[PDB]
Amino acid sequence: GLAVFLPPYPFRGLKAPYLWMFYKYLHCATDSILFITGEDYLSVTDDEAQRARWEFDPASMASLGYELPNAQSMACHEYLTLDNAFYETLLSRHHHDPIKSFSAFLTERIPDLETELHALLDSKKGIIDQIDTFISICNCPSLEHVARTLGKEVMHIEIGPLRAPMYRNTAYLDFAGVNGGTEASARYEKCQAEFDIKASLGDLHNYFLEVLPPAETHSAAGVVLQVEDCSNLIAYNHDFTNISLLSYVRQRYEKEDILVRAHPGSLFRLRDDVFTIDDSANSLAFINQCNEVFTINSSVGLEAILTGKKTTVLGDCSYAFINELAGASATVNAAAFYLFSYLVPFDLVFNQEYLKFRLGHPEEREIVGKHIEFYSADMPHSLSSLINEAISLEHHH
Amino acid sequence: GLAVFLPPYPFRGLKAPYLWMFYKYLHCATDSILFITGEDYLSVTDDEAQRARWEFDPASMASLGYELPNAQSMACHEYLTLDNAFYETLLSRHHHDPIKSFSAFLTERIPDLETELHALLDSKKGIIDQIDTFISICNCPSLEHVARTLGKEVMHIEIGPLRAPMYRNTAYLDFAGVNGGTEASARYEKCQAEFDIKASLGDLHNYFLEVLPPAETHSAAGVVLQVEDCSNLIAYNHDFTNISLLSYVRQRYEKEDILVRAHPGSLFRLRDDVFTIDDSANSLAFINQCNEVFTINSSVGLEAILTGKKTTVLGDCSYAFINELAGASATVNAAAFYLFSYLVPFDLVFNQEYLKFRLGHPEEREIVGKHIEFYSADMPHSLSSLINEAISLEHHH
Ligand SMILES: Nc1ccn([C@@H]2O[C@H](COP(=O)(O)O)[C@@H](O)[C@H]2O)c(=O)n1
Ligand SMILES: Nc1ccn([C@@H]2O[C@H](COP(=O)(O)O)[C@@H](O)[C@H]2O)c(=O)n1
Ligand SMILES: [Cl-]
Ligand SMILES: [Cl-]
Ligand code: NA
Ligand code: NA
Repeated sequence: GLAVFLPPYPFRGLKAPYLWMFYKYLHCATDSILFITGEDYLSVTDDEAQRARWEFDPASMASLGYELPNAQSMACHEYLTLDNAFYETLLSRHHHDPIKSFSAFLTERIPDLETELHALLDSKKGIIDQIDTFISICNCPSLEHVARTLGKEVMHIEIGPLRAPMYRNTAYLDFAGVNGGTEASARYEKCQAEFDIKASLGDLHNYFLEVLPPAETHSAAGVVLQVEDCSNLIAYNHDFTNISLLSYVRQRYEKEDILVRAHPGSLFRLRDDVFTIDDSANSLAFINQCNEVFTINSSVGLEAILTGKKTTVLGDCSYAFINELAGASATVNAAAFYLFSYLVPFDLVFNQEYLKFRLGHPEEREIVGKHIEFYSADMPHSLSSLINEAISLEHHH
Repeated sequence: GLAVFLPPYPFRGLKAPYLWMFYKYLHCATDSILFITGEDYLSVTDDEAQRARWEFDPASMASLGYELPNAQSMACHEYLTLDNAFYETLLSRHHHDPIKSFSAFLTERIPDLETELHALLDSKKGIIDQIDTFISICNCPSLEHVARTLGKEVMHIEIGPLRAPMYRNTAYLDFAGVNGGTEASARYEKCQAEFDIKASLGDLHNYFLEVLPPAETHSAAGVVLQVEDCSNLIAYNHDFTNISLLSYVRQRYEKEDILVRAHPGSLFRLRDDVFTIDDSANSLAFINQCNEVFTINSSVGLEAILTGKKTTVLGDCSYAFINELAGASATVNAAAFYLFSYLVPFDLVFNQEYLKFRLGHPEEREIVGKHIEFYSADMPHSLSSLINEAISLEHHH
C-alpha cells in the first residue's frame, strides 16, 4: 500500500496545510492507505470554525476532482499522527522563526523527527512490510533518511505547473525531489536521442491548453511574483525574493518598461503608483503582453518558455533545463519530454495502479504511452511517433 | 572638514539613493565639505527626467529643512566620484543579486572598493589631512577599514526613529554603527547611575510629540511591517522578513486578533481579506489600538515602548536594550538616556560646530546639555536635573 506523508506543522500559520491532498487521496482510494499526518487533518472537517477554507469550496473541489470524505471513506485507512510538542521544540531551535524552521524541514535532516517517524511506523506490527512506497508533497530529508533505512522509495508528488481551468491538470512525480533537487533534466539527458518531435513549442502549449487563448500594447519586461512563503521561495530560490527579483529587473529596465504581476495567492499586492501593475485575468494574458519574462521559479516561467518568450529563471525548478538549451529543435524535444513524460496527468498520481506502475521504474516510452492514453481518453508506435500522433489528433479535432 | 560618504550604487534600482542627505549637508554647510559620492548625485538635479522624485517635493524639503542647491552652493565643496564599473563587477560576484550585493556592502569589507576609496582620497594633495571625520549614512566596513588605516573616525548618521510631523525631528549619530552594531546600549551602561528621571515613559513620549495626540476597539496583537529592502531588513533582521514576522505572530494569535500595518513607504500593501488591515493616519494611532506590538526593527517599536505597550523586537536595533530591562524605573532611565543623549536633534548632525563637539567625545552630561539647549531654543544643573527640568518646562508650557 501507499504511505502518504502530509505533515501537520503550521509553519505558515495555517493548520493542516496540505489538506487538499489528504482529501484527494481519500476520494481516489481504491485500497487502504497509510496516512502519516497530524490530528489537525482529522479534526478540521467537523471543526466548523475552519469551514471557510478554500479546500471546502465546491469550485475548488471540482477543479481538483474530489469530494469531502465521510466516516465511511476514512474508516478504510490507517492513520499515524505526529505530535505538536516536536513542532514547538523545532521552533525553539531556529530562533522561533517558523519560516526558517520550514526551511530546515525541507532541506535538512531532523533526527528527533526521524525518531518519531520510526516509532510511528513501528507502532503496529506489519505496517512497514505493507508499505510499497512513501509519498511526500515536499522534500523532507528526515523522511527520506527513514526511507533509506527501511528500504522504501519516496515519490515526491505535488500539483504541477499547468493547472485547470487554463490547462489540463498536471502533477509532479519525482523520486529525488519536487521543485528542488528534481530529476527531470537527468531523465531527459538519458532519453534525449529518442525525441524527434515535429511540433513547435506553441503546439506543445496548445495541446495542454483547455481554453480558447486570450485575445492578443507590449511591455519590454514582465516580472512574475510568487507566494512569499511557498517552499520554493524559501528553499530553492537561490536567495532571491520578490523584492530582489524586482531590483534585478530594475538594473536592466526603467520602470516605465516593467510590468509586474503579483501572485493571486500571495497575501501582498503591489502599490498602484510605482510600477505598471498587471491586471490580466490569467498569467497567459499577462505574459503575452511581455517581450521578455523574469521569474525566480514560478510555474509561469514554463508558460513563458512554451509561448516562445525570452525567459530568465533565477531559482531552481523542474523546467529550468529546457531554457538552458541552445537549439530550437533541442528546446522542443526537451519540452516534449518534460510535458509528456516528466509531468503526470494529475489524477494518475492519486491512482494506486499507476503508482505501482511507476514504482517499477519503466522505460520512458511506457511512461509517455500511459500518459497519452489518459490524455487521449475522450478522443474519437515509438516514443516520438506516439507524441507526434497525439499532437496531430489534437491538430484536427 | 567633513568627509561625507554617500554611495551611488543603485542596489534597489534608484539612482542617487541618499540624495536627501546630499542636499541637507549642502544646505546647512557653513564650511567646505568633501563629498565621496557618485556622478548621479551631481547630474540628477538638471536631469529633468527624475524631477518627480520626493527629494524635490517642497513638502518633503520643508519637513527635512533644506532647499535645492544652486551652482553657487555646490561650488564651495570638493567632490570625489566612484565609478559604476565596480558596481557591475560587485553584482557579478554575488550572483547578480543587487540585494545580496547591498548586504555585502553593509556587512563585509570589499577590497576593490577600499582601493578606489584610497585612490580618490589620494587624488589631490592635502585632502586626507584636512579630513576631521568621515560621515556615512550606513555601515560600510570598506570605508571603516580605510578610515582605520588613515586614523579617521566614522560617524554613522541617519534620520532617527522620531520624525516630523508627529515628533521633533531626530537623527542618529553613532561611531560604531547605525541601526546595526550600535553603541547606544554600551553608552547607557556606562552612565546609567547618573539617570534618575522623575517622569513616566509617556511623559518622555509627550516631550517629543509635536501634535495633539490622536483620539483613543482594541486588537490583541499589532504587527508592524517595514520596507522590504531597507538596510535593516537586509542586514540587521536576524533573518526575519515581513512574511516570517506575520507567521511568527500567527503562531501566537488567530487572525481575528491580529492587526497589520503596512509601511507607507513599502512597495507592497496587504490583500484586503485575510487579516484586519490597519488604515490609521499614522503609526501612533495604530499602536494605540493594539494590546501588544510585534516588530523586526521598525522605528515604530520605539513608539510602542514609549506608550507602554508590550513590544516584541525580533531584529537588531538601537532601542532594543530599553525593552530588555525589567524595572519600570530602569526602563524610564534608559529611555531618557536614549532620547536625550543617544538621539540627536536632527539639524545638529548637519551642523559642523556640533560635529566637531562630538568628535571630542565629551561626557554624557555635555551631550544632553547641548541637545536640551536646542530643544529648548523657543522656550520662554546635573544630567538628571537638566532632563527633569526640561520635562517640567514642557509640563506647564
Ligand atoms: N505572478 C503570478 C504567479 C502565478 N500565477 C498563477 O498561479 C499558478 C502557479 O504559479 P506558481 O508556480 O507561481 O505558484 C500559475 O499557473 C498561474 O496560473 C499567476 O497568475 N501570476
Ligand atoms: N508599519 C509602519 C512602519 C513605519 N511607519 C512610519 O515610518 C516611520 C519609520 O519607520 P521604519 O523605521 O519602520 O522605517 C515611523 O516613524 C512611522 O511614522 C508606519 O507608519 N507604519
Ligand atoms: Cl486531460
Ligand atoms: Cl525641536
Ligand atoms: Na488543447
Ligand atoms: Na511635545
